[PDB]
Amino acid sequence: AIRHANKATSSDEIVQILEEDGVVIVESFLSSDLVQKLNDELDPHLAALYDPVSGESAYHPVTTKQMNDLPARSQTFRQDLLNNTLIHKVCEGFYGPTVGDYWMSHGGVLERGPGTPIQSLHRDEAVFPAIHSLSGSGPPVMLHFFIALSDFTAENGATQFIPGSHKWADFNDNGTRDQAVTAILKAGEMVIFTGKTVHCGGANSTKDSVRRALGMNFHPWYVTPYENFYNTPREVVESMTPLAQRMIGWRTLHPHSHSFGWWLIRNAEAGQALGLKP
Amino acid sequence: AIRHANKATSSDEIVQILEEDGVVIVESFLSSDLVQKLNDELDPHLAALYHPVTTKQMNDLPARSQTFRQDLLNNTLIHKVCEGFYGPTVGDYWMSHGGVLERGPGTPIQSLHRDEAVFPAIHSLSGSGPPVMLHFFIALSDFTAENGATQFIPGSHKWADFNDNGTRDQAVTAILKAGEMVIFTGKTVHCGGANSTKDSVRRALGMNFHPWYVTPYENFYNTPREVVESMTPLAQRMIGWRTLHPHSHSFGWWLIRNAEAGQALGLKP
Ligand SMILES: [Fe+3]
Ligand SMILES: [Fe+3]
Repeated sequence: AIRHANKATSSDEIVQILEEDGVVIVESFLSSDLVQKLNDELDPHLAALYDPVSGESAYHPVTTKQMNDLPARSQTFRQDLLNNTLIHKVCEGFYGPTVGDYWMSHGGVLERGPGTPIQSLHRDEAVFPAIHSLSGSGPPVMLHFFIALSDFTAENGATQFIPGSHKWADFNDNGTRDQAVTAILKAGEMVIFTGKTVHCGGANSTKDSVRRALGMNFHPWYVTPYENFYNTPREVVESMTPLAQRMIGWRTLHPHSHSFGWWLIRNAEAGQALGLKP
Repeated sequence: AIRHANKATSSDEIVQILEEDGVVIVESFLSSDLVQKLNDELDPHLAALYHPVTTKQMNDLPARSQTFRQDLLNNTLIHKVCEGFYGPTVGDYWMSHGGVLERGPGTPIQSLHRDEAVFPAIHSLSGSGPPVMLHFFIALSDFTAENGATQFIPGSHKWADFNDNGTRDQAVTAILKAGEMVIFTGKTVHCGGANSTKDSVRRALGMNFHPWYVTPYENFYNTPREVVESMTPLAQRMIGWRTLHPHSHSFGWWLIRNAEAGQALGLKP
């Protein structure tokens, strides 16, 4: 009951489906070559965090991996995803008039292989109780772009959603499990959802298949990003476009409310104060 | 100067350069992907290592890095060079020390020193001494004269009096890209450079090998058994978990009850 219908569809209708249902499925979002390039850049970094041989150390049953600080690690994430026209058109439409500017809070590759337990139904914006307590009347905060780096089946745990749960008057009700619809995704096939939408990841019943995803969680300008990107090497930041630099917090935000800017250095543009080109 | 040699140069020729000069440079000995795997595996444990300090280390690598456990400890070129360096009378060898070295801005220049100085009985024999230390110095980052690339004095390994450490103008800098290696003897005069640059850390991976009869500096018995059992028997011998087979005492050395030690401690034959 999640409408995909997102190839010839305009983004304004994508924003409309996001407003009505709280979740939308974008078909054919990433080219299969883009998925292969992303998986190739991402594999070494993941393999180097998780050594299969371990002398107990932390622990052996590894049903789950995930990784962030993507801009330092992946060029294709650095350029293609952070500058993607559809992500930004949907971001501008979702935040709308009163917000104005936005930046990325969290960019992560998530992997759950065989034996992964099913998740509880929840809302990510529960991490901000002052916003969460307003329930469905609250302002837009989190926007989540979930790219499928592998097939997304009900059998390896396709993520489930409850459409319309972003409008509920009481967010202490996370709904029930018979209200959840699974999101089947094949190649790039992104799914977009709000931080107010009830959802849960599925169980990986398979003995053999690993679910892999790339989550891009965006914030309005006034909400603190989860990730700090200042240890990113300066040459990597200087290779990025100013839009992508603003996404990772190296440029000032421009809310229309406070038109003169936010996240400034001596009331001046920040990245320019620390060596980036104007 | 120092002689670069790789690609079509066979390890027999690198051993010959090592005998004549005491130092040699193997170009692009590690692939950039291998350097990337090494830096990724080493960065988290370098960050957790404990006035800002400019000198930084790590050892007990086999417990810490898979790429060192498998690729580096089993590298064919290093073992060919080891067999050629110790030669017939020795027979067997093992690694004494495996370390990551990090020196960034503010690193003072080092004195010319000859590492085998830690062994007065061998060091007193000067250039007539037996081969003891073999140092494989892999570049995990660029080595520039700007960031303090190590300097060497070619031929200083065969001098008749090791109380003479030479002087600074006899030293040749070893310029390396990431992944390039420099091999040198424990009898060769050398010194690290000063890193004047305010923004750049120089990082290296040194593997110091010994003949079978010289005690390794590193003790690897606290290494968890699961990583040791994941290693090849050659790599296990490199870290002291298997007995050596010197040509001198062919029955074996470093045994448990006159039997092979690794089998004696629960390892597979
Ligand atoms: Fe969630
Ligand atoms: Fe030295």
